[PDB]
Amino acid sequence: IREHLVSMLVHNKPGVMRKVANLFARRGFNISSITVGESETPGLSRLVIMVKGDDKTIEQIEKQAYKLVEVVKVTPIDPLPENRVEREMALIKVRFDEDKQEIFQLVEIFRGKIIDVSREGAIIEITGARSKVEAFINLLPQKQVEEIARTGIVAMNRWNV
Amino acid sequence: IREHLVSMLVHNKPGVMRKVANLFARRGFNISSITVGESETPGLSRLVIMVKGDDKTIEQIEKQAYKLVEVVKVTPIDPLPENRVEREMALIKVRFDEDKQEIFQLVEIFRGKIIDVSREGAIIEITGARSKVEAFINLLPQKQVEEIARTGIVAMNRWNV
Ligand SMILES: [Mg+2]
Ligand SMILES: [Mg+2]
Repeated sequence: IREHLVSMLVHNKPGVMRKVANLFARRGFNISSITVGESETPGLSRLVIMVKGDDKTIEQIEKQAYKLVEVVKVTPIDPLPENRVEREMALIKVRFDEDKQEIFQLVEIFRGKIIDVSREGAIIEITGARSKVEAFINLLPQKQVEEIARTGIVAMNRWNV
Repeated sequence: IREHLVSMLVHNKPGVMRKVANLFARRGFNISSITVGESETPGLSRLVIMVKGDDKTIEQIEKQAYKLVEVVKVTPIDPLPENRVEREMALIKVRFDEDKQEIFQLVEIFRGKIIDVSREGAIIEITGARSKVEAFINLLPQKQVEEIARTGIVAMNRWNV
């Protein structure tokens, strides 16, 4: 009923992602997005998970994650969009068809970056809220999009104001 | 012995990530990084995996992935760094300590973005090659880094030149 966001600090060693995927699958969790990479603490990874569910969802995930010994801190992200930041990044390969200029214009308007060009097309890098990224993707001529590689959402609570 | 990069298109439904994590764990694959999100084809996700291994590594992963019926295309990424693009994104929460100006300068030099500020600190968004992202993170006063949330690597082959 609402998408929820949770950040999670896990001891990083061989076999660990296998474990958290298992726990989430064999608990009936509807995961929409997952991000994973090094954290602020060397030796610990941070995962951001978005899960589609009800208001008991965050408690549930908390309770169940903590049963992996490797799960060392679970941090819910504020449900108020005003209280957090959310970002996604996409790499987009587009072929030109007499429209170099419309495409480059679009990249400029969205503050994207061209990171590869040939006579045939470009690769564009785009970062922003998920709805900026998607709005951008949808504005491209769909027959000309060759490839799209996307991260999930990274999110964090804002500084308290 | 070398890090290898592979892109992979998978049918996206409940239980799917569980499966590919299982196959990779119970095959002895040393996964350094994983990215996942929607692809250019609606209904299919694209995953980018980096795996530390020998020259048989890409074949192996190919052979073994294809045994999940949901794995629908495996694309190795060019091993020549000249032939591909690689990008990572990080969200970084930093506390100020009489050094607003050094920090903002640093963000400008790395073409990062300030996406949250208070009197206490900022959240910085940074995108680039993994060594630009890490060089940036290492340049911050380590006692002042509160939080770091990172995607893995997204990668793609360049247009043929
Ligand atoms: Mg514990
Ligand atoms: Mg098949």
